[PDB]
Amino acid sequence: DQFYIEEIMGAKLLDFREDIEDITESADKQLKIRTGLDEINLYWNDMQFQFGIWGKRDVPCMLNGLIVGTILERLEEDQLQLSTFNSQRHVTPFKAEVENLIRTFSDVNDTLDMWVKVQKLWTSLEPVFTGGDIARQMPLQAKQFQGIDKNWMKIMEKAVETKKVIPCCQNDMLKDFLPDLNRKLEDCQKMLEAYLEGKRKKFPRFYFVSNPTLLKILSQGSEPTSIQEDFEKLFDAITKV
Repeated sequence: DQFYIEEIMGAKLLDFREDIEDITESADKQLKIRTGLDEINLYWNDMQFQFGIWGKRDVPCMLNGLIVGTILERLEEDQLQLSTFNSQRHVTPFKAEVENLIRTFSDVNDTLDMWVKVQKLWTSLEPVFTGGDIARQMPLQAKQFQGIDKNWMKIMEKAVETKKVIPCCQNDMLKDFLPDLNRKLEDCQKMLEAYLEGKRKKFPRFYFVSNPTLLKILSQGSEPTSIQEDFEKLFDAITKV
């Protein structure tokens, strides 16, 4: 990075324009691609973090991302762009950076997915054990659900502490818990069928509805919102009210 115009002509410009040229159009396209990585990094480190909370009705708050469609889709063409660059010949430098970047992106996805799925399971089972009688009548898994409530609240508070979902996913302890919690919640549903049959009896049309969607229907948590997307498969022709 240290000489004078004399020295660059010292190497013959026309004779070595082959080499200098390969580097020149290379370098201009490298400016293009380095921009393509810079600005995407600037945006992707500074992402939106807006989340929708179920409610504050206890000490903790439980939340979901209602923008996650944008996350997923823009992620998809992100990795498309990154592979598109890497496959091309003139992409020498980025390998050290880009792979790490892609790795994080790839990894964060499946962690998020597992997490949100477990949330849905929990988001079905909360109103079940609010009622007194059913909680009394089967104490064992009710206390098992007290345990999962403790662990789940701990996960939520760790996420609250982080303030950013990417370090939140980077935690390693989380990954062990999530699928075991999933399996246990399947066991809890396999306890709850015995009440589902009676609840189905109390109103006819639920016979033409499956189990987990019936749980979702029964965990309204709201007058308008929860059932507004399900009128179709419970009556003939009505869709909005």
